[PDB]
Amino acid sequence: GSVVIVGRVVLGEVQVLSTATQSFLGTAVNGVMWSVYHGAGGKTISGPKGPVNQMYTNVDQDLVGWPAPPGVKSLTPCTCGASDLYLVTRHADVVPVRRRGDTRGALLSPRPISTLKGSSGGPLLCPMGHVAGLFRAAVCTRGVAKAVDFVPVESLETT
Ligand SMILES: CC(C)(C)[C@@H]1NC(=O)O[C@@H]2CCC[C@H]2OC/C=C/C(F)(F)c2nc3ccccc3nc2O[C@@H]2C[C@@H](C(=O)N[C@]3(C(=O)NS(=O)(=O)C4(C)CC4)C[C@H]3C(F)F)N(C2)C1=O
Ligand SMILES: [Zn+2]
Repeated sequence: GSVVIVGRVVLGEVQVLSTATQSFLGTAVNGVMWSVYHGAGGKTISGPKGPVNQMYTNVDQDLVGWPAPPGVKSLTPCTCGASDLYLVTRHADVVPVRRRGDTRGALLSPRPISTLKGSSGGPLLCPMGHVAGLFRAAVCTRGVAKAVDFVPVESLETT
């Protein structure tokens, strides 16, 4: 009934989040751990200090957020306007992406969908290591990922 922190990806650190049936990622920005609604639902984030309710919940945008747990450092938002980005997966893979719009990025080389599965909520990073977006969905054809869809970092604000 809650989301648990089961691991992390060391870049800053991306959180590996899991429910009873699904595992995905969480990215802390502006004091908030952001993730995807299709993974966490409206569930709380659990831990030794007790469950903590989501402070942001947007079903339409597939975006949820909790107050950053103690110790979860926030990543710096990208302000350099880069279009050459890097998707960080739950396996610590860093996949180059060319931004082609406000929420879309093309992959330089198609990757099987199985290799991106479970990395929703992970960050897209600019060449400076700053978070430009948050992995939400993949453009899939013949089971091969050719592009990604992400929540822009600008939408990851407190209010
Ligand atoms: C074909 C496909 C790849 C399955 C699918 N593509 C797709 O739909 O592309 C279209 C065209 C371009 C953008 C997108 O427009 C529709 C928007 C979908 C959405 F994302 F906004 C979304 N909003 C929701 C809001 C509320 C409740 C449920 C929602 N469900 C959604 O979408 C669903 C979920 C999302 C997903 O699987 N994301 C990833 C992932 O890893 N998840 S996960 O960790 O393993 C896991 C399931 C444990 C949590 C990162 C991609 C990985 F697999 F590469 N989906 C389906 C897809 O990506
Ligand atoms: Zn940047």
